[PDB]
Amino acid sequence: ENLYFQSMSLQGKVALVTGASRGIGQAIALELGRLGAVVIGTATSASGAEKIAETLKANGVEGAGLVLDVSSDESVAATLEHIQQHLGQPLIVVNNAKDDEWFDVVNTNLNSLYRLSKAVLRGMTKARWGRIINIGSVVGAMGNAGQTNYAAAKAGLEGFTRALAREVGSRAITVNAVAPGFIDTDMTRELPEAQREALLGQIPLGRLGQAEEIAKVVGFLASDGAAYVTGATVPVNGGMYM
Amino acid sequence: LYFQSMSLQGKVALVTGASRGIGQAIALELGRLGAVVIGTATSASGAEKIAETLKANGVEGAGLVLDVSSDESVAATLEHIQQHLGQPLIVVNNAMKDDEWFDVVNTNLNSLYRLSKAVLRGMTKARWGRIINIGSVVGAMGNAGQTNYAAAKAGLEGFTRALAREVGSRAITVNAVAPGFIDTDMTRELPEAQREALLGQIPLGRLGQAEEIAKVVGFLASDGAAYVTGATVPVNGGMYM
Amino acid sequence: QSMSLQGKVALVTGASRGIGQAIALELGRLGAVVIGTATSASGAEKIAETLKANGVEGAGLVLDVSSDESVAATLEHIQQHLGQPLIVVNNARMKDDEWFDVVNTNLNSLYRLSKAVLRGMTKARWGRIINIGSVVGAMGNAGQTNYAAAKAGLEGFTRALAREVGSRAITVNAVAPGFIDTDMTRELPEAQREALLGQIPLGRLGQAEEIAKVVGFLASDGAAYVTGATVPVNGGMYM
Amino acid sequence: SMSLQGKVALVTGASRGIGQAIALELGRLGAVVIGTATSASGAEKIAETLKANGVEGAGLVLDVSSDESVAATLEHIQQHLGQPLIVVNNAGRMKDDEWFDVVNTNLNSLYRLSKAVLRGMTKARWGRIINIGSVVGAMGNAGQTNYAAAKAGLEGFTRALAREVGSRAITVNAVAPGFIDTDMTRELPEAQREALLGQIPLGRLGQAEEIAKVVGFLASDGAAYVTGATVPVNGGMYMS
Ligand SMILES: O=C1C=CC=C/C1=C1\N=C(Nc2ccccc2Cl)c2ccccc2N1
Ligand SMILES: O=C1C=CC=C/C1=C1\N=C(Nc2ccccc2Cl)c2ccccc2N1
Repeated sequence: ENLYFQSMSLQGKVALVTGASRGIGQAIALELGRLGAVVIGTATSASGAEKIAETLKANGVEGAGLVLDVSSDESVAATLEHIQQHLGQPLIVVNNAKDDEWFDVVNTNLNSLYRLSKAVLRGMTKARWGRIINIGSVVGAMGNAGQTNYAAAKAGLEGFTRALAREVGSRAITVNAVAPGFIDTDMTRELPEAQREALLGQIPLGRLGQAEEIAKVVGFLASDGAAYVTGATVPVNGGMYM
Repeated sequence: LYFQSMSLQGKVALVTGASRGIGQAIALELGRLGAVVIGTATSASGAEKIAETLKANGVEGAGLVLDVSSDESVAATLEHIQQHLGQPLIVVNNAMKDDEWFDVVNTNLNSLYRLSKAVLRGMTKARWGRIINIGSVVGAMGNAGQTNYAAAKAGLEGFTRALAREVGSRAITVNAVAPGFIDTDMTRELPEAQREALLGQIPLGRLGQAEEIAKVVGFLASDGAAYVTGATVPVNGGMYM
Repeated sequence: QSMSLQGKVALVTGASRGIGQAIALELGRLGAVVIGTATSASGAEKIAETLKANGVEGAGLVLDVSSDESVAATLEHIQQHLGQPLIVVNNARMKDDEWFDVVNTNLNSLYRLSKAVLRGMTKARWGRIINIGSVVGAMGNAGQTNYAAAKAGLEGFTRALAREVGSRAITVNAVAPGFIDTDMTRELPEAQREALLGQIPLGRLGQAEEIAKVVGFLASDGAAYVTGATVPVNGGMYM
Repeated sequence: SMSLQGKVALVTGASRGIGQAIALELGRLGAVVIGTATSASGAEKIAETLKANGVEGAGLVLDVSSDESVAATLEHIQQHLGQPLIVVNNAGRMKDDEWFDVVNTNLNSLYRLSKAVLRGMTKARWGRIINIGSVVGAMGNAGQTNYAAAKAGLEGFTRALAREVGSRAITVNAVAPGFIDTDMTRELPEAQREALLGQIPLGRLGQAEEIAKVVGFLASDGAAYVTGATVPVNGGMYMS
């Protein structure tokens, strides 16, 4: 009786989810796991990679926790070479991660997205199928410098994603992004209460978003039903736009 | 567990302009996700076609006649639905010359507003709702057609954003879907040279299928899209204009 | 010298004070003959006085852009007494549901006035239509909804009309101000003023003259390849 | 008012087309103008062009990709001509996979030059930075991708830098041209030219001087409350 929904299944796909040790990234690893995919979650530290592997086992999800530093050509090549040998090619990839800091931050994020994306693309090109999904940063940054950073990264993410989607379309690989708003995370929990209350007041739905609410959007994008969606940045912010 | 977030079991959905193409594909998708579905058309023959189509696909619901330009037709059709089927908590609005753009947008948005306002009582009572507006398909011939398309798209997106702000506190979401070059009876009328030129501008290298719109709509209608509101989701294979 | 509006006639609606006034004077000073308008006869007197006092040939008239009759009438008067206006500048606690009627009314007004002045511009094969958006300041969430809706509608409207009239060398542009020093923004309570200022990188309110200078440029021959554009003048505060 | 009397302006990539038209416009508005090029011959051409138009200034060699060339060229300008408080960044087979490197390079170059001229502008508590985007380069899909990526990057960058430097009364804006007369557009056969013109509501290509006038206005005191903006100068053809 629930059988129509088997077409949203990711049975037989392998998915790589960076920064999967907590919050949004973790909720995504579990959602893709639950949809049937084999899931490799990653972290910068060995302890995070352990936490991921534990978390996956505990939720009945085949896969692994690995260490990955997207700023390193070496770590990227190595991690992918490992995944292909032990688990399969990842055809679903989810990238999750002062006044003057904005430029270096955007420059670093996008050089990282490009490095990882380019590496997983050889596999997706051979398969003539792929899903690349870039997760933007959460709203909350304190003060003007934080607004500048957030807005810059969001503009860069959206133009990048659009462009890469044009570059890889003919190979039936989609490239999309998700732009969260005020989501309940460790980072937003550390905002002082006055600023949390002020952000809520600007959200039409009147609540913070849940990590799972980002993950579901990601899960849909990864499905065969989202196949004509590419180059898009989907905002998940309860109606609060900048 | 994965489908508790996808199911529309026990929801009622109203889908305008459901007699063919995109609207039809959406009626069927919401049906298949478990909703009771009322599809509508401007003519009695279209309303028959809808009801036939629904029965043939194993979907409980109805085909009705609805003219979104008429306060009377709207009030009447809703009354009928509440009495016979339940309150529609999912509503999907689907439905030249140089100077026609302004009237076209004005008419589209007045129609969206009229229908949306009427279904909002029901949603407010339930503290739950999904409104979803479907934008036009790419294909329009010449410069006047481009002006019309680009205006309607900008209007749809601003409108959707504003209504979403207005109704958010009641856990009703309002989103839109902006299709690109989709295979419809209208795009099939395009001569081959123009189809080929449009394809050439689409990174995926193909026209979109009506079902491909409908899946996006099905997702927006789900509980998993609950924090998505005010958004216009483009479904265009990477061709942005 | 090069940015002169010598020999052009300009119509500037809502010109009796603030932004509209500053624009009337700026175009006047650039050499144009200027007709400023107001909803009231007293405003129209004030405009005509203000123009004389600054050495600007033109007139103050009464105009209600919501009325087909007031529009047709005011234009008929201007053509008969002063020339065809080839530069036209449209200037002119809320509840959660008011946005739609407000936008609908603003844009129906822009369309009405724009369509009417277009016959003149078409004859001349030259024109400048310039739409001024509303000033930032609106109180609460309903006001933000309204401001954002009007701004989106202004931009799309301006783009579309620009496509329609381009072949006749008429440009259509808009100016989207931010937090400008006006009578209306002066009456905002201090907490809201302080909060807005804190969000402006330049760290100050904008002056009416600063909007007017942008408008003056758009009206010039040097802005001839600028059309369909909405130019933001907000000290770096975007939303 | 509109005069740039007493200002010094640095204009990169000034040896021809848009950059040249801007050098001359700022010159004619009264500024002292330093135009720059990657080559010594271009720098000669600039200096010749300035003298011929009655504009005090100089032609220098500048490679915006080099920290050394940047530091050196600024040093030279400060010593001989004054601090440049108006800065206009213009500078510079097509494949669908080139967009990233192009944007990464343009923006690293803007950042490098902008950061260097900011000390001067901070000390003066006045400045104008103006970034010129790329005209459309090629009619393919790849030409669209590149064009749209550069433009998106330029806009976000300009917006961010404007937020960073606003308190010091420095404005940062960009100008996004559409189609100007180029070798590429000159070679379009009549049918394709008509179709390109047909996508431009004004029905013509834009002149370098038309970009330059916009720049001149942005540089003036009248544009003081305009910052973070990208002003499109494309005859009504919008593309992204
Ligand atoms: O007329 C338009 C051309 C381009 C883009 C938007 C509009 C437009 N927009 C309208 N509404 C609108 C536009 C943007 C945000 C919100 C709203 Cl309601 C509108 C409402 C009533 C009558 C005419 C209207 N026209
Ligand atoms: O690669 C891109 C494609 C489309 C739009 C923007 C980018 C992009 N954008 C970048 N930066 C950027 C984008 C928007 C706002 C601010 C910045 Cl820095 C960027 C910075 C360093 C290196 C590469 C970058 N690429």
